[PDB]
This record gives sequence, structure tokens and C-alpha cells, in this order.
Amino acid sequence: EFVPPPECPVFEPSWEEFTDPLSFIGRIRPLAEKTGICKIRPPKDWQPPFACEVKSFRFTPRVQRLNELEAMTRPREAFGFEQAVREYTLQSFGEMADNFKSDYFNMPVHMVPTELVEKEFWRLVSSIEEDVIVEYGADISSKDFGSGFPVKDGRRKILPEEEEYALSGWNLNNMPVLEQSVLMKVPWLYVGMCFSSFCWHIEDHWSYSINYLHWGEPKTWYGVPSHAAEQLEEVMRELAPELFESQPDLLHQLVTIMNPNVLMEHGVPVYRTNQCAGEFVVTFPRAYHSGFNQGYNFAEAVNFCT
Ligand SMILES: CCN(/C=C/N(C)C)C(=O)CNCc1cc(C(=O)O)ccn1
Ligand SMILES: [Mn+2]
Repeated sequence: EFVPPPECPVFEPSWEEFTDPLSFIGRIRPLAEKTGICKIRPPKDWQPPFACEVKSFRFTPRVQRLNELEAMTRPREAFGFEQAVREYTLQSFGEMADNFKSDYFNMPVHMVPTELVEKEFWRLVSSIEEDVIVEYGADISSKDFGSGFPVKDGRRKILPEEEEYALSGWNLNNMPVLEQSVLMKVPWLYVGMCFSSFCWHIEDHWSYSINYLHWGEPKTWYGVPSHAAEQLEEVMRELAPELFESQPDLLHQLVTIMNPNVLMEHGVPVYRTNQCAGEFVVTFPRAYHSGFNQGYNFAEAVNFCT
């Protein structure tokens, strides 16, 4: 079955090192740049409150058919109308997500080993006999219902115990986002359920990205260092569906799902991590990454510049 890639680096900075994100990322770069991704665990006392407007938080998630590329191998009757379209609140999405996972594995959602969800995910992606369909609240703009981090503005109220987090350099709203040049830049939200996923991609302009899991079950990641970017792209073209082979990268990476073991078999280095609630994941410039969610969770991401 699936062989898990080696673990990416995890850093546990002291309060002194936790002072400036860009200074810290600059210092860990000699190691983290060689794995493409790294995980950062903040000091134990660093616990930002969740600041989204939860009562009015409503969204229509995207439908994900795990084996859609494998099923390209007579089209189905009335294709394009498989799943009925559902709108959710945070609470009703969570109820759906937990019922899906507990029903799927026949055990309570917190008892399912992360290694089993991983093994099953990659089996389902390549399975022609079983068609599993899930939903992902992905790419929700933080301008919609606010950031998960507290921010200083007239939108909501900030308590004194909250203000340190509104002002923190690790608040994703306070990251630098303006690239220097001769002359949408806000965080985005992701409401996950078991098996919801993001396929292999790099960021626009080869940007760094930083990713925070506010709460919930882990987000499983795979990363490739930037020195292997060209090798991954060559493996993709060789093994991607012929109909998509000529597509430009920006469109191709909407459907570049590929088992990490296939890349490893072709000599591409791949690292993994389970990002748990309260942890950051940083992706380095031109570091390909992909992943999936273990269950109901809430993440926030932003592209930043150095
Ligand atoms: C900074 C967030 N962003 C910008 C998206 N807009 C184009 C809508 C990205 O493209 C980030 N890349 C997608 C992604 C999504 C996930 C996820 O679904 O958790 C993890 C890692 N990377
Ligand atoms: Mn990304």
C-alpha cells in the first residue's frame, strides 16, 4: 500500500525567536528550503482566539470526486449533475463532515488513525470501483466573513486579551504582501472535511506561502523542494492524461493529483507532515505541495513576500 514519505522539519521557536516571522523564516531557510515545506509550532502560551463571525458564516463548498482523473480511462448518464448542490453554515458543514467520516470508518472521528485516512485517500484516488465524493469550503475570501485572526477595524470588537494577536507579526493579516516592482492580497479560508484535498501546485510568482490551522482535525501535507521542481513537472507530463498534457501550468495544476509514491519512484524527493490545530506550515518559493484534510477543520493562508 501507500508508503508515507519522510517527515519535513518541525520548528519549536522560543519566545525570542518567535518575535519576527520573516527573521525566523530567513534563519531556518538553509534547512527548510531543502524540504520545500516546514512546520512551525508557536510557544505554548500563544493561543489566538477565533474571530470569524460564525453565526452568519455561510458558503457553498466545491464538490470533489476523488477518482475523477482515473475515471477518464462511454461517459456516465447525465454527467455533470451527479451531486446535489448544498449550502452550509460552519455548524451544519461540521455535522455533515463528522457524520461522513464516522460512517465511512465505522468509528468515532477522533479514533481514526491519520495513517489510515492517508492510506485510504490514495487508494480512493486511483480506484475505478468505488466513487467517493466529498465537499471542500476552499478559497473563501477573508473579506467575506472576516479573518479567523482578530484584526483592528470597525467590523468587530477586540478585547484587551485579544489585542496582542491583532498586532502579532504571525497574524496572517500582518504579513508583507507587496512585491517590489517599478510602478486579492488578503488571506483566504479553507473549511475542510475528511478527504477534501488540494492538488500539486506552486504559488503565483513563485511566492512563499504561510498557512495556519485555526482548529479541527489535522491537514496532511506533501512538499517537494524547489530544486526538484523541474523533475516533478517532467514526471507529471509523462504520466498526466494525454488530453491535459498540452495545457499551461496554471490550468494543469487545477487537476494535477498524483500519488507521492509515483514521484518518489521517479527520484523526486517528497516530504510529509500532519499539521495540527495551532500550527503553521510555510511553503518556500517554487516548492510544489499538495495535501488533504483528516476531518473537519478550519485553515487560513496567505502568500507573502520577503
Ligand atoms: C494564498 C492562498 N492562495 C490564493 C488563492 N486564490 C487564488 C484564490 C493559494 O493559492 C494557496 N495555494 C492553495 C493551497 C490550499 C491549501 C488548502 O486547501 O488547505 C493548502 C495549500 N495551498
Ligand atoms: Mn498553496
